[PDB]
Amino acid sequence: NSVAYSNNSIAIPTNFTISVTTEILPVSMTKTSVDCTMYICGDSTECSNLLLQYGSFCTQLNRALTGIAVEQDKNTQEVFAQVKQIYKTPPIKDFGGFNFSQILPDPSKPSKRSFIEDLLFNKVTLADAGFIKQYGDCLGDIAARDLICAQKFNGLTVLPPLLTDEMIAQYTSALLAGTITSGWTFGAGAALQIPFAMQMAYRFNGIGVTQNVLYENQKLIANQFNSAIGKIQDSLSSTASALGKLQDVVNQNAQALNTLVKQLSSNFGAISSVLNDILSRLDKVEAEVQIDRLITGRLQSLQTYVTQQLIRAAEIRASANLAATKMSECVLGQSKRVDFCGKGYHLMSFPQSAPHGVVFLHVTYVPAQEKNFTTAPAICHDGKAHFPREGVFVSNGTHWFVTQRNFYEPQIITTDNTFVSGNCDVVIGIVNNTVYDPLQPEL
Amino acid sequence: NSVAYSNNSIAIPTNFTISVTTEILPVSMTKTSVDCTMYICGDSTECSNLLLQYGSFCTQLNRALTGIAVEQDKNTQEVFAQVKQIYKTPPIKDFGGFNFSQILPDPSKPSKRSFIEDLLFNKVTLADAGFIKQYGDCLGDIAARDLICAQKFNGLTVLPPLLTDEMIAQYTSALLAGTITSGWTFGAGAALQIPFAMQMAYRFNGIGVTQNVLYENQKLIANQFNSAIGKIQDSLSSTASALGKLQDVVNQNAQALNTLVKQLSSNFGAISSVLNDILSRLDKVEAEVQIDRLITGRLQSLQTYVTQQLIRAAEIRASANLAATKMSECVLGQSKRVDFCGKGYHLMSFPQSAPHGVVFLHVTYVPAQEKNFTTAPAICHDGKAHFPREGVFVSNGTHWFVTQRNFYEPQIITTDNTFVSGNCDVVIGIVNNTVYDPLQPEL
Amino acid sequence: NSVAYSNNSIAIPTNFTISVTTEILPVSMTKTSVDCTMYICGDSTECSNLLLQYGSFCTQLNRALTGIAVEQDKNTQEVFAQVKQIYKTPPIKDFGGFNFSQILPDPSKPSKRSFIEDLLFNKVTLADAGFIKQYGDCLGDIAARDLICAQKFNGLTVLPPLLTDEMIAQYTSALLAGTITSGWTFGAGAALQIPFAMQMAYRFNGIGVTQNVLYENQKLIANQFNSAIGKIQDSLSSTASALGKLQDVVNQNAQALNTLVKQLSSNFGAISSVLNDILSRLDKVEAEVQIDRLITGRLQSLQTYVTQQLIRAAEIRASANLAATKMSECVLGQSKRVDFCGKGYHLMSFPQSAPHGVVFLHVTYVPAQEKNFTTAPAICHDGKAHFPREGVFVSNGTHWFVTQRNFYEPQIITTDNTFVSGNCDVVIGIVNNTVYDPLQPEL
Ligand SMILES: *[C@@H]1O[C@H](CO)[C@@H](O)[C@H](O)[C@H]1NC(C)=O
Ligand SMILES: *[C@@H]1O[C@H](CO)[C@@H](O)[C@H](O)[C@H]1NC(C)=O
Ligand SMILES: *[C@@H]1O[C@H](CO)[C@@H](O)[C@H](O)[C@H]1NC(C)=O
Ligand SMILES: *[C@@H]1O[C@H](CO)[C@@H](O)[C@H](O)[C@H]1NC(C)=O
Ligand SMILES: *[C@@H]1O[C@H](CO)[C@@H](O)[C@H](O)[C@H]1NC(C)=O
Ligand SMILES: *[C@@H]1O[C@H](CO)[C@@H](O)[C@H](O)[C@H]1NC(C)=O
Ligand SMILES: *[C@@H]1O[C@H](CO)[C@@H](O)[C@H](O)[C@H]1NC(C)=O
Ligand SMILES: *[C@@H]1O[C@H](CO)[C@@H](O)[C@H](O)[C@H]1NC(C)=O
Ligand SMILES: *[C@@H]1O[C@H](CO)[C@@H](O)[C@H](O)[C@H]1NC(C)=O
Ligand SMILES: *[C@@H]1O[C@H](CO)[C@@H](O)[C@H](O)[C@H]1NC(C)=O
Ligand SMILES: *[C@@H]1O[C@H](CO)[C@@H](O)[C@H](O)[C@H]1NC(C)=O
Ligand SMILES: *[C@@H]1O[C@H](CO)[C@@H](O)[C@H](O)[C@H]1NC(C)=O
Ligand SMILES: *[C@@H]1O[C@H](CO)[C@@H](O)[C@H](O)[C@H]1NC(C)=O
Ligand SMILES: *[C@@H]1O[C@H](CO)[C@@H](O)[C@H](O)[C@H]1NC(C)=O
Ligand SMILES: *[C@@H]1O[C@H](CO)[C@@H](O)[C@H](O)[C@H]1NC(C)=O
Ligand SMILES: *[C@@H]1O[C@H](CO)[C@@H](O)[C@H](O)[C@H]1NC(C)=O
Ligand SMILES: *[C@@H]1O[C@H](CO)[C@@H](O)[C@H](O)[C@H]1NC(C)=O
Ligand SMILES: *[C@@H]1O[C@H](CO)[C@@H](O)[C@H](O)[C@H]1NC(C)=O
Repeated sequence: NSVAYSNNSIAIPTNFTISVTTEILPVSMTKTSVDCTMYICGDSTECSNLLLQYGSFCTQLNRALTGIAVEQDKNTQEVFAQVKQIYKTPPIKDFGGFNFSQILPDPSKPSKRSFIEDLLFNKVTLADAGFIKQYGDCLGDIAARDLICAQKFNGLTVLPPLLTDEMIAQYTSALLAGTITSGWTFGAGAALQIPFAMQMAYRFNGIGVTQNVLYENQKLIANQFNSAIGKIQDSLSSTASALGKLQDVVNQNAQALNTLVKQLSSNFGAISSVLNDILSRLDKVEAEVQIDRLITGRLQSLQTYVTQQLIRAAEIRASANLAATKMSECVLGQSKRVDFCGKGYHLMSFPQSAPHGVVFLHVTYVPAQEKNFTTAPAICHDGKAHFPREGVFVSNGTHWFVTQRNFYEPQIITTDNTFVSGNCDVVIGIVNNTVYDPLQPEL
Repeated sequence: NSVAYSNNSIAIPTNFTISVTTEILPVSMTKTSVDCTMYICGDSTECSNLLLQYGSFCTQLNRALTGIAVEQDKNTQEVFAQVKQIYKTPPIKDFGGFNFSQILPDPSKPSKRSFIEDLLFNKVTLADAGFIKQYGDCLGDIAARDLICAQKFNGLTVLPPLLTDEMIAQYTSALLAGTITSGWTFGAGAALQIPFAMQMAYRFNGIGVTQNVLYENQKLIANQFNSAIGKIQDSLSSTASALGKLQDVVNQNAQALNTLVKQLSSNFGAISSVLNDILSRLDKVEAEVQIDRLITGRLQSLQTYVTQQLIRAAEIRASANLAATKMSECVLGQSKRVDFCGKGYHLMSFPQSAPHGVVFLHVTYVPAQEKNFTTAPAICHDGKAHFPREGVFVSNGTHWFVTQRNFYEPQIITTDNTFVSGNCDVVIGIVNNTVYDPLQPEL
Repeated sequence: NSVAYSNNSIAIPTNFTISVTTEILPVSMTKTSVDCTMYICGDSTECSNLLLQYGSFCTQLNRALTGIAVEQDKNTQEVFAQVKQIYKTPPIKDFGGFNFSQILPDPSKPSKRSFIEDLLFNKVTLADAGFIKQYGDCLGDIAARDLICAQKFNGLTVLPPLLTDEMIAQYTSALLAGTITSGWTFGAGAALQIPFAMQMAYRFNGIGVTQNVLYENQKLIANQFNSAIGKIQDSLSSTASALGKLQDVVNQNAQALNTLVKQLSSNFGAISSVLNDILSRLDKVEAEVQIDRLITGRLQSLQTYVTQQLIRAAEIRASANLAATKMSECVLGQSKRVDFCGKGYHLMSFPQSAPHGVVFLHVTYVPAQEKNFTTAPAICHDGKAHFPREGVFVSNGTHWFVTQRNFYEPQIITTDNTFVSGNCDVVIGIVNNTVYDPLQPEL
């Protein structure tokens, strides 16, 4: 506000020089297209395959670059469909049909008491009726010690049936003596044959008791052998049956184990195949995500490029409007605007064609020599502050004149050159001068 | 079209007032940079690590914000490479080397017929030659019942060798009687010794047949014992061999089962490790995708911000062009345009520097009091419709004058103030007036 | 440069025609909002659920479309949080507690030497004392061949106790003869009883040796039976113990196998559940990535649409500024610009309201008939090259005049109509003419 009355210097030209100026204004823009495939993906196959799933955004970008507005609507052309091509998992069978059999888990608690008394079947054979060590040592080699040292039993008298040479000789001699005395004696002289019959009966009783002992021993051996053979047969049959049952159980367990091994191999193969497929899918997904990240980054870069191109197109349309108005105001007319039809005061302009632009040949005159003059916003001649019309107030140091800003022509301040505006109070900046008015035409 | 002759009121100013106006026009813009790391990721490490894979789009955004165009080319700087750091799967071994052995699967069908006839080896011993219950009950205690009740055989006569006291006494008495009668009789009186020899021979035959029976029984027992012992030895050896084979089979199966358990533990550990790695990778991928979604959203927001900044830069360049033309038309000249160098009719302007802008001090005069006047597009003075040049037609109610739109100065309609245009037929809006032309200069 | 003096033709109008022109200039824009949910997702639920994770970018887009700048700050509203809702893996138990027992793995190497000598326990019974085939064939049916063919032993004489009818008859006859001769002879006539006692003693010795052989055979059978029964009992007990131990081992192995099968089923079920969950998560991630790709593409399309809308808003603001300056220069004043307030030289303009725009009714006069004239940049009248001010130099073929570019009025070239500029050397294009200056006012 205070700079209004600061009597700033105004440059008023004095001389001019004709100058020719050439100006180029862009009107149209070269049609720029964008190939998103080559921009986002540089000679990459998987990149293009993944970009094919991003949609038809490149078509919208190209239509926006050509000058066609992008439509705002719903998804009547793009579908988020899925096919679910996932494979079915191989059947991992359950291990429930494997029943390993035992031998005697719980057979109603039989508890069979065998009680094999095979050791108790021993033959404790009874001895003989004697005459084994007593008679054998008492007789010796003397036949006279046969009758006087004859062994006996608990209620009988026994003698061994083994005779000797001297024994039978003495027996024959006694028999002959008895037979001789029987034919010559009437009393008891024939008693010599009594000991013969006595020892004969004793040997008979000995043979009988030995035969009885042997028969009892044979009966004992027979019954003991029968019982032992029966028990051995029973034990062997039971052992064979138990061994057969155990062998059947072992064979069943072995078959079940073979089947289990086969099913286990099948299940492990299925699990391995599933794991391999899962790992392949994981690797594919990781690679696809790592590619999509860079795809998104390059899409942001391409969107920035498209924004730049659209802003450039808008600026070129503005420059085309400027070229049209410059044509209308410089070629079809003489503009009074300063530094519009070139640089200076316009005289005449000529248009020239150009690729994507218009060339203007501006013929104007520039101020050769300029002089600074002290100016004021208004003067005051006894009130009624006057401001200049079609020109500015110019002072050379002592006098004030009115002239236009293009050329210096000092003219006296008259009423026909200025306009009154109120009084000299509101107008900031007041100088006192005299407004003459001759109005005297000559000739 | 019909509004042309609607005699619309035009505001013609009458008085003016000097006014000073200040205008600020932006020329340059403060250099704005974008830090994508801090904008997309607010103090987040994994966000920045994932953004590092999106590429160098931030460089292109900053270059676009600085005024450098984004290049449209292929991918000569970004590669979609991969290293495939996936680990190798632990070997899940197959269960094919486990062959559980059986005992007798198919040994060419031996079918060994044992036929153990151990029960048939019983000793059915034959009885004696009698004299066990018949002779024992017939004899009793009377020696006279020995010869008259003597038992016999099928073709012989047998007697037990067991004698008695009265029996041997009677035998001795008969022998003595026979020996006595032999020495006194010449005929058959010596027949008393016949029954003695008869019973002696009978006892001898009895001893012989008992010895034969015992010998046959001993032979039977011997052969039966030999056969039974042979069969028992065979059965025991076969049972021991079968038990040893079964024990070897069980031991082999147990070793195979231990090996199977070890291999099964190894395979399950490998599968568990693979599953843990797969789960970790899945969690990582899910987290990365969830982060990348918000990263893409914030990238869209940042792209919108960059678009706004670029449009603001374009508008500021347009405002700089406007400031340049305003400088040229207001400071270097006095513009005749209304409300361009401020607000009103321009007199003088002064430039002032400012940060990122130019300040203009416009000195102009605004219309103080305005008056509405009825105007017409053209008049008609006996044909040859006249339209005003350097001014408009203004009527105060009865008379029509010519004046400029900035100040009210009624002037008479003359030929030097108007221009003829055809006739009064095509021009829409026709009023009849008189175009005077004194052309009389005084003094 | 060379086209300046090319005497190009300038079109100077001669007649005019009043024309009314209507112009529409957009000022404001209809408030456009963007619904990202319906644009990116067309009637899709999972698409909207996934877009909800992209953030509040739609709010920023709408605020930018409304005219509010997008803020550039850190992430004080969006968090990249995670909850880690991953399930815990079912415990895959290890197979370490399964200890399959053997029978005799390494029991300090007992190596028990059984050495069952059951075959060596045979009864090789000794024969009798003869008289089985020799005496039986030598005796026959003649009692006389009994004493003369009597068998003997190695040191004794034995005879079988089996007599015959003729044998006992001859014995009785010899005994009777001896008893008769004993009573009538004094010498050795009683020797007839010697062979009787001899054969009696021989039969006694035979019975004795047969009894001894039978007793020895019974002792042999007894000891052999005892030893064989002991060995058989030992073997049976050992076999039963080994069979019981093997049965216990088989039962333990079967129980361990059942437990192993149960644990294996549990582990396989756990692995199957884990694999199913992993497959479900993989399918979900794949579908989500395939949706996010198209979401990103449509987001790029929407960003392009927003950029277009913002550029249109900027252009509409520029058109509003143009409408304001056209209002100020055509309605509030008469502009001297050609083809600015319509098409032609402006006379008066009238404003009319319109939805989102201002309608201008421009009243102007267009050049009816135009004539081409040869123009020059400057003339030369004895040096001091003159260029026209407020008009251009126009020649009709022989004479040069000064006139304005809007109407054809030939005026004589005077000093008050031209300006001197240096000399006729620098000014490109020089023509020689005469600059008159009458300055003679009449009347
Ligand atoms: C006004 O005039 C004074 C007197 O010489 C001078 O000092 C001052 O600089 C002038 N103001 C301008 C040129 O703005
Ligand atoms: C095996 O079979 C037996 C009888 O056939 C039955 O009692 C048992 O429950 C079964 N065990 C299994 C695991 O099927
Ligand atoms: C007029 O004033 C300007 C203001 O800086 C100055 O640059 C110029 O040299 C001055 N001209 C003369 C002739 O003094
Ligand atoms: C200013 O112009 C007047 C008018 O011609 C003249 O008399 C005077 O000498 C000039 N110079 C000064 C310093 O006043
Ligand atoms: C306003 O204009 C009228 C027109 O004649 C004039 O008489 C009057 O003095 C003016 N007033 C001011 C304050 O300029
Ligand atoms: C102009 O004249 C008035 C009237 O006397 C006076 O008040 C004022 O100070 C004068 N101004 C100048 C600059 O001489
Ligand atoms: C034209 O003049 C008539 C007569 O008073 C008036 O009613 C009408 O409003 C005028 N038309 C305008 C001012 O546009
Ligand atoms: C086991 O071995 C036997 C003979 O050694 C053979 O016949 C059989 O096919 C084998 N079984 C397996 C499953 O290898
Ligand atoms: C001139 O006409 C305009 C049109 O609305 C009106 O606003 C204004 O008040 C009028 N002025 C006079 C002095 O009648
Ligand atoms: C209009 O102007 C004329 C010309 O001076 C004048 O005679 C007349 O009184 C004014 N007013 C009317 C209503 O005509
Ligand atoms: C066209 O201009 C010529 C120039 O003298 C004039 O004679 C003629 O009447 C004009 N015609 C029209 C229709 O304005
Ligand atoms: C002007 O005069 C002509 C010639 O008689 C006549 O036809 C026309 O109606 C008049 N117009 C007016 C507005 O008086
Ligand atoms: C200049 O005048 C010559 C002479 O007729 C003519 O051939 C040439 O075309 C003119 N140059 C123009 C019209 O630019
Ligand atoms: C099984 O147990 C035995 C003794 O109880 C031991 O020596 C052996 O190492 C064990 N084996 C396993 C695999 O635990
Ligand atoms: C004036 O020159 C232009 C330039 O091509 C031409 O189109 C037009 O017809 C010419 N007019 C006359 C009247 O020769
Ligand atoms: C050109 O204008 C002059 C000046 O009136 C005139 O004498 C002449 O006949 C016109 N035509 C030519 C061809 O000079
Ligand atoms: C510059 O202007 C002065 C002002 O009188 C004049 O005398 C001189 O001749 C001019 N010089 C040129 C080269 O125009
Ligand atoms: C103009 O006159 C000068 C002075 O004699 C002469 O040198 C020049 O050639 C003339 N130019 C023309 C176009 O006649």
